Amino acid sequence: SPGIWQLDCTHLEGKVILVAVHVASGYIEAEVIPAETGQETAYFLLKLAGRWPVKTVHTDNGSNFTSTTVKAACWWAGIKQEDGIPYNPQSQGVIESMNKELKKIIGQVRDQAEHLKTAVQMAVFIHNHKRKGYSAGERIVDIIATDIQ
Amino acid sequence: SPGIWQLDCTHLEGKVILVAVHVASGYIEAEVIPAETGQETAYFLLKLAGRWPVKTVHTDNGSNFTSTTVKAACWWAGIKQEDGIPYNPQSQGVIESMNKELKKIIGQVRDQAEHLKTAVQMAVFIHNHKRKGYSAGERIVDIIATDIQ
Ligand SMILES: C=CCN(Cc1ccccc1C(=O)N[C@@H](CCC)c1ccc(OC)cc1)Cc1ccc2c(c1C(=O)O)OCO2
Ligand SMILES: C=CCN(Cc1ccccc1C(=O)N[C@@H](CCC)c1ccc(OC)cc1)Cc1ccc2c(c1C(=O)O)OCO2
Repeated sequence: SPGIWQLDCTHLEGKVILVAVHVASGYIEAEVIPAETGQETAYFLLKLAGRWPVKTVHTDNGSNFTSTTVKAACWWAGIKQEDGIPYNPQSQGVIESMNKELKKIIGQVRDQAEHLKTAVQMAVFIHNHKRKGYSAGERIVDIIATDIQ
Repeated sequence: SPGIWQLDCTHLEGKVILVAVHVASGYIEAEVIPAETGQETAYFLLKLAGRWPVKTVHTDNGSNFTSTTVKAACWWAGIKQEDGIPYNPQSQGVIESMNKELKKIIGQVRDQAEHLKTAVQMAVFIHNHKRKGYSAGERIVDIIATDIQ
């Protein structure tokens, strides 16, 4: 549970926003890329796993599950690469709702920056700090610290 | 102290590696940019503060301390922007040593990727996971979890 993350790819402004969600907390990291490719997804997972103890990643689609470059990055970084089949049907709903909430936040900040990437990092900040009471950033630290002890 | 980070800029391959160090743990995040500017440093701090609870940042030089774009990002993200004067002289030394260790790790991995940015994220991963017994990634989670509770 503490080490499981889900990839999610959504689109805005003709660009792709790649998101990693820590499933147990709802904490996210995200980036804007011009298109989803294996190399961009592999680089994103390398960043993520140097920053949090990523044990398992559920990939977002079959092309990133198949990609040799993504499998190579997961080898390099010690991540178990898994498919992202929603065996629990509640799961695609949770992801869908997250994409809608993120796009809502992006719209609320959009005029505060020229570049979409800046708006997306403002939305990551607001999402991770929102108290639901604990925020997702607090939840992820508590879960992982509890795992370490 | 759980919320204090130090900026650090080092150079390699004619490019700039911008590093944020969580001072109490030694955990780092880093990126490669073509040159240090206010806009790049501001964007880097916006990413960092969406991911960890960044209360104070000691800037790496006077140009980033003066920059109104950097001050604006620190406003946006709730960070107190401070100078980085090494009132404790041991601080100079610790940062210098870290830059030498990072460059050493980058050389150990450099042939495993074409682009310097990939080598620098491999180095961030090795640095944060190295046990010296706890790693810096474990220390930062413990410190922040202790602070939440
Ligand atoms: C002079 C800087 C260039 N722009 C100017 C701008 C252009 C259009 C609209 C608003 C603004 C504006 O000044 N907004 C303020 C917030 C106002 C409430 C703001 C300040 C610092 C900040 O730092 C992260 C983010 C936002 C901001 C910017 C900075 C760094 C970046 C960017 C961008 C970008 O515009 O996307 O892209 C990647 O690195
Ligand atoms: C076909 C992919 C392009 N290259 C090929 C390459 C070129 C030169 C030398 C080695 C290799 C090589 O295959 N290395 C393996 C490890 C071998 C032990 C590797 C695999 C996945 C990985 O994912 C993060 C990192 C490394 C890797 C790469 C991927 C994604 C990126 C990159 C780069 C880059 O080369 O910098 O830049 C930004 O996004």
